[PDB]
Amino acid sequence: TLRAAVFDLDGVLALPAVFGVLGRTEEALALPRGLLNDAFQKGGPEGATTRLMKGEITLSQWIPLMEENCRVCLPKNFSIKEIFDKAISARKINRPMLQAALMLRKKGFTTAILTNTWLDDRAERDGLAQLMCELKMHFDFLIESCQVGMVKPEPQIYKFLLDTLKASPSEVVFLDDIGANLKPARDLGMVTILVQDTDTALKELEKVTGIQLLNTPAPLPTSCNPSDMSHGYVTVKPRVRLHFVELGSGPAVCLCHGFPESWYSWRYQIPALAQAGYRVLAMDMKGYGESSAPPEIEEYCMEVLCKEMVTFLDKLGLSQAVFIGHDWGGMLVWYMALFYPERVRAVASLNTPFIPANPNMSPLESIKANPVFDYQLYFQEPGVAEAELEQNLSRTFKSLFRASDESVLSMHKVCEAGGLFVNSPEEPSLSRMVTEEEIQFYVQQFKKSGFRGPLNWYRNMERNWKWACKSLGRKILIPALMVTAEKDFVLVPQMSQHMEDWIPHLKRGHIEDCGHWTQMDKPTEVNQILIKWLDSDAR
Amino acid sequence: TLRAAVFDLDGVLALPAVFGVLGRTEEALALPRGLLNDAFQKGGPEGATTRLMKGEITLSQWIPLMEENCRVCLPKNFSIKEIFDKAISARKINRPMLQAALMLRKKGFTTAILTNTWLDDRAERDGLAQLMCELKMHFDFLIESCQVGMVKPEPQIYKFLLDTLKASPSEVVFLDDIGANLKPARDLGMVTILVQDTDTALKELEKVTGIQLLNTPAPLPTSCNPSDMSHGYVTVKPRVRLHFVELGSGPAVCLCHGFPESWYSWRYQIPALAQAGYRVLAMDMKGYGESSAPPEIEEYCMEVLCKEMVTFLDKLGLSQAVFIGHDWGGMLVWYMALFYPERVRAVASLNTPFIPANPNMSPLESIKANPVFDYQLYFQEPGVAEAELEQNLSRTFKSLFRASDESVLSMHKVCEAGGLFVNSPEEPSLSRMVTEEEIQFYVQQFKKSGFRGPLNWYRNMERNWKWACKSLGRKILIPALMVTAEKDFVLVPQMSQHMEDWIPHLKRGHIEDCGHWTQMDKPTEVNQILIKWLDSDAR
Ligand SMILES: Cc1ccc2nc(N)sc2c1
Ligand SMILES: Cc1ccc2nc(N)sc2c1
Repeated sequence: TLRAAVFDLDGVLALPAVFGVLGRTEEALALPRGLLNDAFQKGGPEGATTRLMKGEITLSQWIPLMEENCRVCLPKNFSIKEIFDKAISARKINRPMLQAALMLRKKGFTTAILTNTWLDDRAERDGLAQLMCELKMHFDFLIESCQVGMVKPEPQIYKFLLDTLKASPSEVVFLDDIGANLKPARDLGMVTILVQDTDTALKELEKVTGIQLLNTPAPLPTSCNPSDMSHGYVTVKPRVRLHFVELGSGPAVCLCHGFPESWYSWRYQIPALAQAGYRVLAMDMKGYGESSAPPEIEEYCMEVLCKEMVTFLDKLGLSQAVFIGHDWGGMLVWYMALFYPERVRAVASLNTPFIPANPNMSPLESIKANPVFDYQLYFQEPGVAEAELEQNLSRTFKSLFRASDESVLSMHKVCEAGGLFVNSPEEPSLSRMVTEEEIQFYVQQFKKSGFRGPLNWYRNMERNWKWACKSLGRKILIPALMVTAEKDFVLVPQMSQHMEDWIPHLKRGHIEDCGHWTQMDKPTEVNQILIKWLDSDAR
Repeated sequence: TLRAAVFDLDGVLALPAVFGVLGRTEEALALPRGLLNDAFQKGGPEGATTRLMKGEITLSQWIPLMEENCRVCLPKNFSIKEIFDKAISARKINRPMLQAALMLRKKGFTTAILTNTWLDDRAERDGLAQLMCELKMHFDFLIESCQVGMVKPEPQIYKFLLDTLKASPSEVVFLDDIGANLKPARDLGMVTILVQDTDTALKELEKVTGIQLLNTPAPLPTSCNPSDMSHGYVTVKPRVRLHFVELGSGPAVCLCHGFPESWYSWRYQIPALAQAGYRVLAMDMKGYGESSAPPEIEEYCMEVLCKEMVTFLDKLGLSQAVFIGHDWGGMLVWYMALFYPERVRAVASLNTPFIPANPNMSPLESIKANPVFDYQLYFQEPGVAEAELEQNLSRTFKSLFRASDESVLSMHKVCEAGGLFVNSPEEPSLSRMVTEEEIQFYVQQFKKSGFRGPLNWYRNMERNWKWACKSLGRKILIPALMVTAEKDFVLVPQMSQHMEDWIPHLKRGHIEDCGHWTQMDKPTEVNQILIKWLDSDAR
């Protein structure tokens, strides 16, 4: 039975192939047929191309050698450099091929990329570096000819492949677009697939593995494995350290989760935003995960939380970041925009609207007026909600993290009922949004500090109201995005209806059939909305 | 006696002032004198400018209000927006004023910036954000009118200042360029300085504090306080985690220290390179500080160290970084350029030359041929150098870290003498390069793993030679910088003489009167050379 799948890069995981560029160049320049593809393979195993592929020489050293092999006289302005630059640049990931490799790995397969490639020292080498970065992360192994000093079709590279896989040949599927490179794998006893068009190749792959790879439902975006992330720690004041996970390069994007969450609530956004060209900083907010959790209520007022986030930027040497928040994180991000506009490149909130403080009413009065905000009154008394939320962590997270159609907690008459989970099962079912392993990650994070620091975010109503009143004459004039979720029955879309009075240039996003837990309920759509907005408004 | 110094921003720590822009605009546009400066101060304490300065409104809301106050009819293409944008943009740090504030703080003074400023939401706000970032880091406090809701000359802001300083008025020097804003500080009993030209202001400051501030020797670049840095951690494989310190935004610059050092050996470079527009990642190399230190010799061969640095980039989501190394770090960086050019944006080495492996001689033979490399033979036997280096850490670092004229260790006949420190004092004097506190930082770092992992870097001669021989047909064609140190008697400048044969486009730097410990011996010159090279060759 098959347990490993091997993919070539050129013409398999990445399209169009280079062989399908030299042929097109010959045609465009009306040169004799196969001239360029012959100069490319001249000298065979002893030629300049084999030396390049084995890592003996770099791509920039290979360019003049390819020109000599090319020397029916060639045109006036010919450049092997220009042809190869354009070819490499045009080559993109073959998304359905990658999707099939992802599915096989998800089902227990060991996956690998085996490729005849070069050491790229061209001034434009970053393009290919980025491509390989994106692809390699999805595979157990990447075997490059220039790094191993062996090339396909040499029999040694196939034995090297089997040794790295720790598998017998009959346990391996080998996909390649070059018949000659497929030949040694077959002779060894491996299942082989000659890749011409992707669809046929995947039909052959589905037939041999017995796993559905074609016509499959839309896959979820790439997630995060906590142990594979870069973890950052900044002391913002003597007893307060902030933890964050960091991925990517480009403009800084600071992700701020809500209650009772984690940096991990952004797991589907972190790889997507980094791939989109941003440096993502996903915070554990004060009171959570690996960040400090002081017990004092006042340590969690918006004024102090915002000051600490400014100190966080100061210590990392960041003059600005784009701030994206959800729930309490969304509230924080609007206040960062109002009090520290110079430090905020742009601001986006998921679910949480911007509603100016009412100076003519106490915040307690305003919360009491809306039945859906009853849970916030239940959270007021120190110790009550901590005891209910800390009693059984697995039950807490399984009851909370549910999609709109999954018997979501009721939040009216929480005080009258005497708790959030009083009418909830002791062993709730697992939501379609989360795996048991994801629930256990939140359980392990909350074992450190519990719910005191997180609940304290709700315990500064009067303090936050007095601070917010200082901003009543201001408008938000920096780039801003409000994302509403149709089925969030607490942070309803309608609550955001007057935002343009205070944020005149506001841009919007709206997600249908989306509950409170936006990032994990609808990850693909969140990613689409945020990336589109970042690329147009945040640079 | 004075113990606190307070500085204004506009016209004191930053020049030219905005008052010295509205006057110049009037003159350039032939408008009546004081017209613009009158429209700017219209309504006095009740006017639009006071509201802006107290934080009631933002700068973008203030622009139309300033235009109404401006409304001898004004020209056709007038813009308050364009005038203020250009004014803010032209304003730069007043370096001798900053240098005096730095000296007072170094001598025990509490320093603060007290400024009438605004909430900047202009599309160009980052310029001012960057300026404030750079300035604020050097002071104990930053008091901004728009954040405190109080302005100079109101008496409340001065009482607020004294409260934040925790000092009596007679203990405070207050420097301001506006006579009216100086008046309330004087009436309170503070020493005041009316700042017109910097030199006169500093003569007055020197006279009142009794500290030399003018005509002082060239100051050292800003250093790092370990507890104020962002600390990052990446697991590169099951038992190996790499620690790094991170500062700044822009292209990634990876700093790789030598033996027996730390990320802290780059303390003078980290703030300078981040300020220059780069994202600095200063590593604790494998075997050091907070990075993992496995005991096996093979874990420290160049092939594995380089593979781990590629994994480090992969996990951080970086397609490339510029790699800058010193000593063993310099050796690593040349091999990163040779084996992973696609991942190396540019490469620079301090002291360590690039010398291709000799396939016709064993590396032991080559090291034996040069008397200055004797210490490397002494480092071969596992346990011998560990015992001598670990016996007294303070003695180890004080004996090693010395400038060229400070009885530097002799490195010939180390084996014959039976150790590095056999002819060295038990209590060496402190080098001019280091403070006792800096020595104690290295002592504390080396208490975790000792010298086994670090010494193992020298213990892979044959392994590194076999790997390097695979690269003999290659050239380094990516941007490269070689920095030589005149007085490094081991890694002599002459050893780099043939580098252009293998790196034809090589750029150079040379530092006179510089020993082996380049970064701390000559920090200002290292910073100048690296920043100039980064800005021209690394983008
Ligand atoms: C804190 C919070 C807010 C909204 C919400 N909506 C749910 N269905 S559970 C829940 C929890
Ligand atoms: C490891 C090493 C290399 C050069 C050197 N030069 C000195 N003066 S101490 C020292 C130590």
